[PDB]
Amino acid sequence: MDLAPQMLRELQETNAALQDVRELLRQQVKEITFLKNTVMECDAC
Amino acid sequence: MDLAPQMLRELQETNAALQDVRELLRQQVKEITFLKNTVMECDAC
Amino acid sequence: MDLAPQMLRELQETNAALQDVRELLRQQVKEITFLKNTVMECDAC
Amino acid sequence: MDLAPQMLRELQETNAALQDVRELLRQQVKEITFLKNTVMECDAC
Amino acid sequence: MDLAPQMLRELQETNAALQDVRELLRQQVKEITFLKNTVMECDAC
Ligand SMILES: CCCCCCCCCCCCCCCCCC(=O)O
Repeated sequence: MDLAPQMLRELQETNAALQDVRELLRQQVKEITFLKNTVMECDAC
Repeated sequence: MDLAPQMLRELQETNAALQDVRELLRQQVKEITFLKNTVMECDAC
Repeated sequence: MDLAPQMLRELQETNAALQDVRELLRQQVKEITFLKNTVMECDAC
Repeated sequence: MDLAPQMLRELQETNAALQDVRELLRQQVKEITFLKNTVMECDAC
Repeated sequence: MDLAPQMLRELQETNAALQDVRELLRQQVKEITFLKNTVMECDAC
């Protein structure tokens, strides 16, 4: 049978997961920047 | 026809890896978020 | 139905997503690098 | 088959790169978890 | 309009982008590891 439709589906699923990855990474950078600033203001340092 | 069978296989393996990457990132941001909270409550700071 | 047109759009979307992922990772490495150096010169250490 | 052979090779290269990204991320999570436990079990905090 | 040529270019771009991601990730793991060790040798803890 024709595997093109399934190939398109795999690509669509790839983009779905990749979009989730982008959102996670985006949040993570925010958490890391917050961690950085907090450490910068650590009196012990 | 064409290398459709082979290309599909590469796409499926890629999706499987991306899904794992997604879950790894998910867990990672969690750990970072915990680390962040632990530092915010660190009396040394 | 020729699916090439749709597949191409998926590939383009993938690259756009990756461009964002790369930019985010680039900024994240900079934050971590700064966090590293800050902890390195921490008084209480 | 036209550019099919070349496209398949790009896909294989992509899967190889992803495997490496996965292994790197798996190592990174372990370092973050250790870091998390370290700060969590810190005395000064 | 034959889209294969353009599809090949997108795939090659995905690999170029992924190589950049892998490069950034390996450097990031190094920075995170340095951070981990630095905290481990931090007297304050
Ligand atoms: C035609 C085939 C599809 C091509 C899609 C390629 C898959 C995209 C790979 C995405 C890799 C991103 C990994 C996350 C980056 C690491 C973030 C972190 O530091 O935690």
